[PDB]
Amino acid sequence: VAPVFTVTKFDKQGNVTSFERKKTELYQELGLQARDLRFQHVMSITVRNNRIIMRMEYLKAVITPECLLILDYRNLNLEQWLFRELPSQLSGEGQLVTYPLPFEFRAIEALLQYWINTLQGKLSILQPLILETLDALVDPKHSSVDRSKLHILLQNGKSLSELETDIKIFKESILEILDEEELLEELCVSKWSDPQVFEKSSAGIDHAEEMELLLENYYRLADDLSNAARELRVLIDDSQSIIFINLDSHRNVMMRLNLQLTMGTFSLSLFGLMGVAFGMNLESSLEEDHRIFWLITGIMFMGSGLIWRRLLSFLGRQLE
Amino acid sequence: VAPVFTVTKFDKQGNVTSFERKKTELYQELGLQARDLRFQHVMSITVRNNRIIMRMEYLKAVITPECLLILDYRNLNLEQWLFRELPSQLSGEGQLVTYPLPFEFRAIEALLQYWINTLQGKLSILQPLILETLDALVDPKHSSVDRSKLHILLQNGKSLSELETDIKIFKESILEILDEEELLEELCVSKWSDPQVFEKSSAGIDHAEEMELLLENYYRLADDLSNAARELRVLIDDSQSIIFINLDSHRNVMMRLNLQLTMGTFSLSLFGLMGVAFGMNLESSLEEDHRIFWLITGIMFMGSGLIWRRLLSFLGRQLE
Amino acid sequence: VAPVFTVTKFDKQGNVTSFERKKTELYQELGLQARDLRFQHVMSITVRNNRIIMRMEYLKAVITPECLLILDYRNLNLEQWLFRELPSQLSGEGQLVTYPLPFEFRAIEALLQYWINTLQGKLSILQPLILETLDALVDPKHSSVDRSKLHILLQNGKSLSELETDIKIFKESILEILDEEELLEELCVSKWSDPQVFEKSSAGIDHAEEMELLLENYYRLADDLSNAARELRVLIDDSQSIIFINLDSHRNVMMRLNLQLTMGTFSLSLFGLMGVAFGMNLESSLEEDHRIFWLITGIMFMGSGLIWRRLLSFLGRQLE
Amino acid sequence: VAPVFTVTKFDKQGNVTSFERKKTELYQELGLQARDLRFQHVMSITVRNNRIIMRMEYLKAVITPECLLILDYRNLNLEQWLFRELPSQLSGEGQLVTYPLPFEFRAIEALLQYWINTLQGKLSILQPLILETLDALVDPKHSSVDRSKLHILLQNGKSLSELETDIKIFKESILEILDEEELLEELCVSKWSDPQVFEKSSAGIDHAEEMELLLENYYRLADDLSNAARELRVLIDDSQSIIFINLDSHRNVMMRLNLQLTMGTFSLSLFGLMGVAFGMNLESSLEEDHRIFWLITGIMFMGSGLIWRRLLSFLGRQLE
Amino acid sequence: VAPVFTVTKFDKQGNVTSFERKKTELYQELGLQARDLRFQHVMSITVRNNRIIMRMEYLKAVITPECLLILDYRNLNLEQWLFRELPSQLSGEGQLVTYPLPFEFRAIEALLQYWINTLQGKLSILQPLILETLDALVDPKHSSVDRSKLHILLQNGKSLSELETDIKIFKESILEILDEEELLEELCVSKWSDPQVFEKSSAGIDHAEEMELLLENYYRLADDLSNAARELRVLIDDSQSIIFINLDSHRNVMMRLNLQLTMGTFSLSLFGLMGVAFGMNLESSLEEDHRIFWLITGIMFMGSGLIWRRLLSFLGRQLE
Ligand SMILES: [Cl-]
Ligand SMILES: [Mg+2]
Ligand SMILES: [Mg+2]
Repeated sequence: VAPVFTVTKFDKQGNVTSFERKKTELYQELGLQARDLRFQHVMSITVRNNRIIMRMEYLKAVITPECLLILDYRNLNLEQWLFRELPSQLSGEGQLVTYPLPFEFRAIEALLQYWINTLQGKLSILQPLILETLDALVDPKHSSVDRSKLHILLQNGKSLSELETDIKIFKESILEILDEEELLEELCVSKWSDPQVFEKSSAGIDHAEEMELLLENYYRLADDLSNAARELRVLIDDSQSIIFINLDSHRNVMMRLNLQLTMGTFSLSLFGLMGVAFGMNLESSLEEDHRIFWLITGIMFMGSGLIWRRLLSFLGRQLE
Repeated sequence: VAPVFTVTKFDKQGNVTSFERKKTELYQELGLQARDLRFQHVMSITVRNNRIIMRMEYLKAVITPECLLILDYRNLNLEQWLFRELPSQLSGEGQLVTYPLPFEFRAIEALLQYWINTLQGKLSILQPLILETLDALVDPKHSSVDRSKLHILLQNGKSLSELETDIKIFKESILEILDEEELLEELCVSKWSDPQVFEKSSAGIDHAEEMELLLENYYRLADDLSNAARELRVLIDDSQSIIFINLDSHRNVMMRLNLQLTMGTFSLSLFGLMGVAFGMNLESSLEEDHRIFWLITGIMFMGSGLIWRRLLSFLGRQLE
Repeated sequence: VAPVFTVTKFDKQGNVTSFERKKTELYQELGLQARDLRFQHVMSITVRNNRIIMRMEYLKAVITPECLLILDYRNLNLEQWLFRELPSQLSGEGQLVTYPLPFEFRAIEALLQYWINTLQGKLSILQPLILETLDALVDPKHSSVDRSKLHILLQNGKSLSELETDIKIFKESILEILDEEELLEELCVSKWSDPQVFEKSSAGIDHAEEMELLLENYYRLADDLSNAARELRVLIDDSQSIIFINLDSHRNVMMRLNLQLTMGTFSLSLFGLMGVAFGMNLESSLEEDHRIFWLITGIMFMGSGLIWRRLLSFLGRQLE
Repeated sequence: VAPVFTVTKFDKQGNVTSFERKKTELYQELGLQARDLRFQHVMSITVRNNRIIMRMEYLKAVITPECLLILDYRNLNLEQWLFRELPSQLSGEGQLVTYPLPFEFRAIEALLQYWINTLQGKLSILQPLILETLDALVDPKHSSVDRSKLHILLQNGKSLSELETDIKIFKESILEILDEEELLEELCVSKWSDPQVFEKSSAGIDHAEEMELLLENYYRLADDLSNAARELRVLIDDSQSIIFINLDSHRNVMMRLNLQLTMGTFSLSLFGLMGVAFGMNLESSLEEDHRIFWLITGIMFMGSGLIWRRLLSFLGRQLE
Repeated sequence: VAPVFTVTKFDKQGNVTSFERKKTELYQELGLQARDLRFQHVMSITVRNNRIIMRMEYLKAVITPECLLILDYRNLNLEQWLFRELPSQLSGEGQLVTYPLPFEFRAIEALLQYWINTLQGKLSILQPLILETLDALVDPKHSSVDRSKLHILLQNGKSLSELETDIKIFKESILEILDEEELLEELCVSKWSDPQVFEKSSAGIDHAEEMELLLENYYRLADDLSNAARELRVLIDDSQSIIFINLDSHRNVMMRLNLQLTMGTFSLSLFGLMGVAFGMNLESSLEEDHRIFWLITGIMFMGSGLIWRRLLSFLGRQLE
């Protein structure tokens, strides 16, 4: 009934072993206290008892000089990534460029590379969708926008905000580690595991410098991702403003047409009032006259036209 | 008539005693001046005369190596929290992970844990309400939004702004304490109470390091809370923009329909003017003709239809 | 004709004396150059020739170990504050908590307390007015807002922006003083007036520490005021957005009702066109028939109703 | 054909001499390289080869212990300022407060004073215009705003943004100089011209301290100007929001009136349909009856009134 | 099949040679590892193994004391710039002002000058287009804006945002290099190539100081560019707000005219209802009277006019 961790252990030779271990047993094996493996923070990287404990959203990892541990890897679609890349990356000719460096360098490089790839994939999924939605929405020949595309844009904007928050947290953690040389020195766990051995093992190679360079590379990649996401958000805001202006302009055009038609209808009704008054079933002295009917019809139509033209001219003067 | 403090004292063994003490008596017992216990700031943490005086909104606490004091705990619903958790947390197997550390560590951990739990509970109450209100409001099939839900959203946004201010103050205080090592050293009140004893009592354990780790943990939790609240505010702003665009699009659609109907009415009235003119009670030469009535009716209807179609085509050309 | 200062001098014993002194005479008495008393900055605090020269908007003060000087105190409603509080605060049992400390501590504490009280009073005047104006404006049952209340809100927002600027300047000055220990040491003017005497006069009491604590207290109070003002501005912006959404929703509802009525009027006019055509004074073959009139009337009314219903259904389909 | 500088030289005694000098000759005389006098930056202050080279927009100056040089002073309306103030300020009883200090102090004080006066004059020109334009625009009794005043406000806002950029650059340059003591020491060009002489010439007076105080004074003045400009921009934004709300409220009121009139017209047309149907030239059985005409007229008018009242009540219910 | 670099090598004497080299061969020749030439960052400047590796968007360069290398220069329109300026700039009398300095100074100066010229050209292309588009759009005499110009403005705003991001990255990289003296010292690659030779070769000239001055110059140029771009964005936002206000004012004016015409039409229809009622084909007692027809017509017209005037007065009262 005790809580357990689903642990995937990658050895220094790339061998992978998956099992389940009691939390107390894991603490005893790793020489860590219970508070060290709480993983309470959304993303964090810490060095406790010469062990690199890190969490990035759903990825919880513990790096020791002997091996790497992935915790709570189930129901996250991580099996493909783990069993297809990590044996190759840690113990092969993969994209990792820190192979001659100790195991922790390869481990942290692989973890940061996977996380940066996940963020870049999220951005590369979001960008075309947002771009095409904005292009459809800011189309100047549409009187009104599509509301389903508006909802899609809202969902994509929420996803982009979440991605920006994730990238900002990544950058903040990496920069906080890079700022202090003490954290960089602590990150070299293999160096501090046997300081006497590494006093002569390091033949002029600085582990702290290599860690600083790797973290700087990943921080620069995260900064590029953040810049791209910020540009996307700015473009979204500009497109929203353009949509507002387009809708207002269409409303103004429709209102102008409606006002002109209202002027025409008002003139027609104004002279139809005279027509109806002459059409009442009341006795008058103009029934005997013959040209009176045609004269009234002609003056009604001509006056309606003239009043409509005068009202249009007045509208043009008012709108300058 | 002198002002008094309602003091709840938790001993190192977890015993709880509630009473009322004169302010001067409290100053004499704690070895503190009057200005130290003013609690004038909304949130503050200070170390005065080897005592940790802190306030977080309605929670005022004084931590000494011997015991903990809660001041002005009445009419705040704090009795349940106090008498149900603190005896267990300070002197039991609770969630506190600093039990082997001196009493002040457990005290500050419990206080910070309670405050972070209160903030997290406020956020977890606000988030579903705001989410459901926005989902109802940004529904694309609604011609107009619900104004009662708008008022609810406004109240929830005010509450969220207050929560963000509280989280920001928490983060600022914790970060200000963490920045200077002097404050961290001062926080270890038991260490400085008897420096001669603790010169040998601390068998290789660094109290300052433990305090730094605890404060870093709580600062990271507060940072996560602040990130979540900022994401909620950004989502609120995006939903407001989407609501604006939806309302404008609905207005444009309704205006287009009204303009088309106005065109139809204008054409109908234009030919009804001819109908009325022919319907006047004035003598003419066309009463004798038989087909004239049907011809006039037919040309009126056909011309009304043709003018309506031409006006619709003109509107389509104007709106592109 | 030479410029003069209206000087109110408060002695160390609380005695108050008001007079007018030539600027050159004041410079000679205070041992300060002309540039020191320019008071060109809206708010500043400086230590020149062992004298604390400060200005906060309309309050210009010079603090020396012997006494305090208030300059240009006329036509500012400051007489009540001066002659009712300062004799009591500097030489009595007032709210000042630095009485055993040298005179400059009491002086600067009284000045900062008065300024923070003025800012807090401005905020406590602005807050209820803004709150009630927003509550009236964001009322969901109002079709349109009250424009006089809008102007009142604009004036209150301008006042709140000015208050925020004042609080920000206060915080910036206090934080700039607190950042450098040299400024804090300079602030202890009585300590540096006779360093030989104060080498033994200070029996274990640190004047710099007391000054730092006092400035920290006032900075925290100013930070609380700034947080409250920022919350007020954020609430104002949110209320403005809610007002915009409410007005747009009311416009949409009115437009929908107008469109439905336009559909009804259009159908009525469409069948009134047939009515008028049958009502023309032209010969036809349907006058002999008896049921034709009732048939035409019935079909006109029924078709008007049916076309209105069909148009309403079309509008419902269009608006989804 | 070689490029030349129009140089105005002010001697230590205030004598002014205007001439034109070849760029190479100026470099040889001042002991400076070509890159030093490029003046490529909008505003900069630098110390090269014991010479203070500064540019502030159109004002290019080179300060040496012997004299001051103004370059490219033509076609800028600077002749009045130069020949009316600088001889008086550098060698008289002007507003300069650094007369006993070496010549470079007076020179830099005069230059910074002129630039701060120019910025303050720009702000004092912009502020009344913007204030009166906003007051005219936010008038609650105007149905629509004046568009010419809108264009004036746009131009003034662009000018205010340019002024804010200039003030920000001024503040940034002054603060960057003040941050590093090395730059402040370099600014004392007369001190470093003959260090052996000034080792004993400076009888207890610190040139670096005086330079720091002068730069702090001008930085505080620039900060006050920036605060005023930021307040003006915030007021402009608030006035724009108030204008938006006023226009929306006026639109809503007009729409409500139009909707009520549309209800009235719809009821009138609904009963005029019955009137027209009874007015058709078709045989019926109601011509014989005498009271039928008055009954129809009365029911038409009464029903029109009742339907209008019912529609108004329905609108009131809908708008709550 | 191995990846290759298209390398353009500029010798210290200005000779240019273009070829293609295997990546491994380039690493061997430059003494650099594979990770050094990844060019994964949008812009970066680094010093690896005494070589300055930099990338600025599409421009990838490697600076060694012997020569300069441009990588991946094809299909970028860079041939003109390379073969027309760089031989002249590096080995001639060009705009470079660091000719007596070692080769790396000239190389980095030329690269930074080209990049700053590219950014300035982009800004100088964007600014007139944006200015003219805004001037056309904010024209107060236009009832509605041009939507094609709106799309052009949106595209130009996206381009301006990209330019701002590029300038910000440039400034960040230059400032990060300038902040640390270690990076500035590393940048002097020729100095560290043969430290023994340059211990006496540098006859009182500080390479680090020259590098700092050059980087400061380019940072100031980039800051000016960023200020101009920010001013352009602020002007764009202000113009958008002015366009919104203009469209709202035009809508309000059109709505007022439509409401007045609706009042007129409503009065005309109200009295036409009486006209139609009197015009019904129903028997009455007023056919015998002679003046009744003219009386009805006169009262209808007069009442229509009076009701229209009263409605206009009511509208004026409502709108204040
Ligand atoms: Cl509208
Ligand atoms: Mg609108
Ligand atoms: Mg008739």
